[PDB]
Amino acid sequence: SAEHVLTMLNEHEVKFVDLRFTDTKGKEQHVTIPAHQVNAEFFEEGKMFDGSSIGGWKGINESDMVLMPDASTAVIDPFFADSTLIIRCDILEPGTLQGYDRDPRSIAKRAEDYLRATGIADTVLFGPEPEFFLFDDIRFGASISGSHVAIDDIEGAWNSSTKYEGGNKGHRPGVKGGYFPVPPVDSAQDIRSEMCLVMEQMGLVVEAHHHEVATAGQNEVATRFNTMTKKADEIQIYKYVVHNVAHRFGKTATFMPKPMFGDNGSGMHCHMSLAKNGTNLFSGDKYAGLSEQALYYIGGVIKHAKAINALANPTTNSYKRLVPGYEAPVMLAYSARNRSASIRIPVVASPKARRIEVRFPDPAANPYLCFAALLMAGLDGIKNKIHPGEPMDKNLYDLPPEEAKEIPQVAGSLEEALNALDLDREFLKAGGVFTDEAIDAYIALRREEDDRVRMTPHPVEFELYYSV
Amino acid sequence: SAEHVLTMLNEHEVKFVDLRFTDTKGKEQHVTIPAHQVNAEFFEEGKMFDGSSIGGWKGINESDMVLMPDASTAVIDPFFADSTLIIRCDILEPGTLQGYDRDPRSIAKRAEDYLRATGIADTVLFGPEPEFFLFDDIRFGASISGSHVAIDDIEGAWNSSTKYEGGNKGHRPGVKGGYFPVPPVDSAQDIRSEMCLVMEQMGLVVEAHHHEVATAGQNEVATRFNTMTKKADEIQIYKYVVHNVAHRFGKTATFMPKPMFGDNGSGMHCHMSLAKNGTNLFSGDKYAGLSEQALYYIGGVIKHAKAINALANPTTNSYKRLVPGYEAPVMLAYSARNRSASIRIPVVASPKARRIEVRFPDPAANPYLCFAALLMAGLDGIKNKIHPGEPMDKNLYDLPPEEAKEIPQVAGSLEEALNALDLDREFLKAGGVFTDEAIDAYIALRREEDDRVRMTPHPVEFELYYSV
Amino acid sequence: SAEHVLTMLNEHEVKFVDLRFTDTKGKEQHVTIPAHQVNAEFFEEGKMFDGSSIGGWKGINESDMVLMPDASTAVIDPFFADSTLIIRCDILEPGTLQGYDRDPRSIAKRAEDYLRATGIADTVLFGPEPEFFLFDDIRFGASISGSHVAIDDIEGAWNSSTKYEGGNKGHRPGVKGGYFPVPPVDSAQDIRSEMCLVMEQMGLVVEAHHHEVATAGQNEVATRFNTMTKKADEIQIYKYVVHNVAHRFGKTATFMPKPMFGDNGSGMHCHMSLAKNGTNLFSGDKYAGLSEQALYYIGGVIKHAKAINALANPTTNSYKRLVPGYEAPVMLAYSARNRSASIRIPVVASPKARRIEVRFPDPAANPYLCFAALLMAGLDGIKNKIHPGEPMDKNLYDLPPEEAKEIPQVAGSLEEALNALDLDREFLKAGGVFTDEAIDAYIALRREEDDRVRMTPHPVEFELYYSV
Ligand SMILES: Nc1ncnc2c1ncn2[C@@H]1O[C@H](COP(=O)(O)OP(=O)(O)O)[C@@H](O)[C@H]1O
Ligand SMILES: Nc1ncnc2c1ncn2[C@@H]1O[C@H](COP(=O)(O)OP(=O)(O)O)[C@@H](O)[C@H]1O
Ligand SMILES: Nc1ncnc2c1ncn2[C@@H]1O[C@H](COP(=O)(O)OP(=O)(O)O)[C@@H](O)[C@H]1O
Ligand SMILES: CP(=O)(O)CC[C@H](N)C(=O)O
Ligand SMILES: CP(=O)(O)CC[C@H](N)C(=O)O
Ligand SMILES: CP(=O)(O)CC[C@H](N)C(=O)O
Ligand SMILES: [Mn+2]
Ligand SMILES: [Mn+2]
Ligand SMILES: [Mn+2]
Ligand SMILES: [Mn+2]
Ligand SMILES: [Mn+2]
Ligand SMILES: [Mn+2]
Repeated sequence: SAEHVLTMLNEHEVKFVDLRFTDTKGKEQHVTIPAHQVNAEFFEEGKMFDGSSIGGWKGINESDMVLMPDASTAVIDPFFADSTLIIRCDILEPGTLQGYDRDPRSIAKRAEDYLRATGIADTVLFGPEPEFFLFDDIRFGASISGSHVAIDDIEGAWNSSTKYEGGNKGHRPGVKGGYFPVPPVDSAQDIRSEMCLVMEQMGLVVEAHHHEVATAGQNEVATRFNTMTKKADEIQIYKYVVHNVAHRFGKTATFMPKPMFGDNGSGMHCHMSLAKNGTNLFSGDKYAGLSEQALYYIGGVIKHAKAINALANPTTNSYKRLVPGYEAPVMLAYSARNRSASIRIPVVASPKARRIEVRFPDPAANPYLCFAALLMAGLDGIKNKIHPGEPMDKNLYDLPPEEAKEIPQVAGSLEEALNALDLDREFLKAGGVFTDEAIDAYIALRREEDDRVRMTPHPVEFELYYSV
Repeated sequence: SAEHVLTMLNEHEVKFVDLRFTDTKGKEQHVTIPAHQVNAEFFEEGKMFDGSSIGGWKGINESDMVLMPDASTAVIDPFFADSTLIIRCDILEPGTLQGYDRDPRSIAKRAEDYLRATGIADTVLFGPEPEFFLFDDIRFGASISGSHVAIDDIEGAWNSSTKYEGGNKGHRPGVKGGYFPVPPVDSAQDIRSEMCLVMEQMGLVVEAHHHEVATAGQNEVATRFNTMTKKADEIQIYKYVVHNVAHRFGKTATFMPKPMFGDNGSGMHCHMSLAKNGTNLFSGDKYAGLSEQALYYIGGVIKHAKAINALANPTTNSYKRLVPGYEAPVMLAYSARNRSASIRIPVVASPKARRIEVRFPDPAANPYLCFAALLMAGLDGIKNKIHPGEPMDKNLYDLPPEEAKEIPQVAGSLEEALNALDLDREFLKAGGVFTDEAIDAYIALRREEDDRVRMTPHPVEFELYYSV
Repeated sequence: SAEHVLTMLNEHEVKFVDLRFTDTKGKEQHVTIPAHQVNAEFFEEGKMFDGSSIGGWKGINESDMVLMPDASTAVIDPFFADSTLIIRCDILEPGTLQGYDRDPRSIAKRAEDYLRATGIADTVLFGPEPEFFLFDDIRFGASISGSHVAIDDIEGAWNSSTKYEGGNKGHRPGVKGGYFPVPPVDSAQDIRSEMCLVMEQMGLVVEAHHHEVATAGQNEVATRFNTMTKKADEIQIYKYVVHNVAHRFGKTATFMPKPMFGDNGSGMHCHMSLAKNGTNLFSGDKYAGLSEQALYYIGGVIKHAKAINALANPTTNSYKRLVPGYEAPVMLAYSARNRSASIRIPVVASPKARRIEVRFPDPAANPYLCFAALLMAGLDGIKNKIHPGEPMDKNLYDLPPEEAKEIPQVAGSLEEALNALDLDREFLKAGGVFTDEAIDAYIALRREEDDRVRMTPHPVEFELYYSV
């Protein structure tokens, strides 16, 4: 929308333009330009900027990259005081201009191209269910003499005892209590509803909202699926709207996977299906109404799971969630019934809506990278006709070791997930989607994060070992 | 009102739709959907959702159920910020679609069907008097090192001594003092009146309101009776309006049966009568203007009392109320005079208003389940011509052991009430209204709640036993 | 000393007898008996007691074991108010009476027997350097809403800024500053000297004491070596004296491996050598004055390292220490020079003192188990002539990846060390020293400890991931 955008500036008396793009870890970045700085060439050649002080784009020598505006992504920021227009950008290589090896958005697009290229399908569909928490106060820190973390929300079950300024009104969700109680137990209708209204104003399509299992404000807003790349965009918008609406209500939102222990962690399940000329390639006559195609996808996903983990579970914390008992599946199996399975097959009337849901991904995942990895492992399962085996229609979390069931499982730690992506990197490099250093850079970043957690004493260690 | 609802969306520029239904324990649940998500098929096939993380619907394998909107139940939420429409839903079995075994609302409907089926009558009438308290502050908790509870209201008699920011204005209801003093002793006219206005706006019909016996804000709002199922609906609305209006006035409401000790507990008396073609089957020429029919109903209720208790007194706390001296009857007898009797026969001019009042039910009861149990025990008393014996026209609470009167009485504890429902489950399974696992599931839930109270040391035990 | 002990009761007007023994994790346990309860048979048949409520001896059915006093171990407790005599006991199987499979002390003795049995040598020598810290205040905890740890000592470098009641006297050890400054920088001469005096009074032989590298009171007391089993005894006494003298000085001691981060962790290096008829089998004409024998020992130790880790590094915290830069070697190599090597060969004048020092063990290790594992891996290296390869005389911590040196290294985590001991369990079962369930029980215990740390969110995760 080069043209569309120009009209849109006059239509909203736009004063600024916010250029946004996404870094390797997944954090959305931005830069502001006065509306007058937006002209003809701005669209065809973008603007100059130094990526050097960005995570893993480093190159305090060569990485002077280009921000390439995407006329289609334009939309007003609903939080900023002065009328500003947001425009998602792509990171292009200077001069060459075809797309940075490390730009996650470019990588996602590359993967979408390769899909049409292998002729397997013409569009990928993603529908993620990104969960989160809403707190009132969050404090933490680490120093040589100690470390800590403190969470607090009005909904926190621990506050049943707490004294309040104007009295304790006591209607709080108990542990795992947070599912669907009517207000006042659910302090957040009005909040979620805003996030919804806003998200829609920003282009997303809201299917629904509701409180979620855990005490202390766990909530979820369900949004309608979309083409893989546009969806990862929407995810960033989602998080923004969430983070900010929360902020504006004097709350603080977090998409971290396992903030509290002992309370059903926040996760981002991934619904997928492939299409070709308006037809859903995932419907057929095999298990649950699935096509042959889908099962190969499943086989791929299951094969490359640990590697995919590194993208869809990029945090040490991610692994604190992936445990039995909290609606977090670790078992690399599929089923329409059994919910101990990380891949669940939604049962549904028509064939138009047949698909798969890969439940192990969490919020912290870089949408673009995570989605691509899912897609590429799916394609590899198809090309190589990888059979997913038989569906799990047995028992839930720890009924299994009756024959000590050791069926495939997601990565146990982050080091694992990483090292796996190191080795099993082949399916990602296909179609030149992922490049080696793009992948080696990511591994490096996460490796240093993992170091911190692995090296800093944990409070519990004192509980367990001080009196040793 | 499939049609009606659509018009109602445009009429109120409705932005959202709140789907509400009721869980096993009785807690109303909800989920929000954008108004645009409401279409043609939404009404005929409902929406999909996982019940797994709900009390006793568990089935982390098969329980992927359907929310079936009931076009008639539609009404605006008066508390939500963005214009939203509420719609009560039924929980249907996927595919089969005729009604979940454990959906309390389905069970209530089943029981109403069975009434017309036995041809005994064509409609059941329920008129409950649900009492409650309004506090300013409520705190409590239990940990290994102790436990506690602290209540506080501006009306609390204990505050006669308390120092206040702008001075203590001292007009408080004494113990059992809270009946009908004119303000300012009664700090709640304006509050109750709101609850009334609102309740009416939400479809209920208010007959009256007044403060109630106990100090510390006990209050009651009397609402007009209705067909058994529609009434249990109204109860949920009632509680909502109460809970929320209270909240909005900086108060906190509780429908728990016995919050404080030493002060006439909150209860939900149940007025009932059966009808057939506009005629009141409960009027006749026997005791107090009653029909033969009514007395068989009474006999049934009295026979199945302990089992009914499990539904109409689902809490350990419920049994802290059922004691002499606080207008809580334990004696399983009937009378128009003596108010020591749990069933009281309201005396009234015409025959059009003849009925019975079963006083032992409390607030905590799942309306649907509780009502059904009452109805089914009534029907069983009729089919089997169970005679209620002679009316109690003697003395009140402890004049009786003169011949150590041991006439039938309501369950002494919860374990009892439960175990009773276990055994005497037959009259409930009639007409396939209650199913075994529906009943076995309920018992299980309550059994774990009872465990907690039974296993956690009580403060009083220290008072009584520490120096042992 | 059945006889000796009796005289010793009259000699000190002993009032009580403290029976002590050691649990699986390594924690010394005790039970008190009046001196009069000590008689003739007490020595030959011990006393009865239930082990059931002890870590991994569980058996709430069969584990009613015997405490078998060891007349030799008798010595007065210097801290107890009433004159009491301590007596180390062995845990024997009831009736059979030859020694519990899980009694770590029995296991240590078994291993010493097997040494003389293989005729390889007649006595094993252990000289451990167990380091520790002395704080003034230690607080920590974990709950659903958070977790934390707080360390504090008068020596803590962080206190340079801290305000004190009678003024801040500011002579504190900086980070890694804590090595040998003269008081007042070293607030602990008098303290260590007491621990020394006491330790000696309790039978140990003190070679020396000194402050140690880390700020916040890290200290060490060097004690003279002894026969493997008697030494692990002395370790327990050591820790006791330390823990208690500290306590009595208003301090609090901890032998946990890595309390603080950023400051040279506390470790327990293990000097070893074998003997036969007063001759030191570890001296020869090979590297550094070593015998052939020693190098096979080294080879064994290096081969079984990861398994040995599970015994000599039983804590998740243990692995927070095993990192470059803090005098904690991870490299499974030997050298007399290079101190990047986990096995260091002390250079020394005579042959009488030739030996090896395995530096990776830490304090938290169960002396008995840890020592045995070291010994058994040493013996296996000898029987199977396992060559230790060439000594490391190269560069320190990260000069190596020049050819990305991947020489053998100690376990990276605890799960690893455990799983390793699972598999490589063979050399331990030799001579029936370690039994399968003895080993399977240990693994189980530690597995649940590891679970806690692995499952509880770490403060740093918030620092790193909250704003994700
Ligand atoms: N191919 C597809 N056809 C239809 N819906 C899809 C498809 N691929 C993904 N979806 C997504 O399914 C998700 C929504 O439903 P949700 O109620 O949150 O399910 P769950 O019960 O698993 O949490 C949306 O993101 C929806 O758009
Ligand atoms: N069949 C019936 N005919 C008339 N009123 C009925 C019938 N069944 C139930 N009722 C109910 O009696 C209740 C109201 O009166 P209330 O003043 O609160 O009495 P009480 O003095 O026992 O607290 C209402 O719920 C009313 O609608
Ligand atoms: N066979 C042996 N002959 C002599 N000393 C030995 C032998 N085996 C172990 N040792 C022990 O070496 C340890 C002491 O010295 P230390 O000064 O703490 O050394 P480091 O500089 O490595 O910390 C003691 O525990 C000592 O008794
Ligand atoms: C589908 P659901 O709502 O039961 C929850 C998933 C869980 N929050 C997660 O951590 O994945
Ligand atoms: C009819 P009423 O107003 O005298 C009171 C009943 C009593 N609150 C309850 O616990 O049942
Ligand atoms: C021999 P040294 O005094 O230099 C120290 C060893 C170190 N504290 C550890 O963690 O082993
Ligand atoms: Mn969810
Ligand atoms: Mn889902
Ligand atoms: Mn009343
Ligand atoms: Mn009444
Ligand atoms: Mn040292
Ligand atoms: Mn040393």
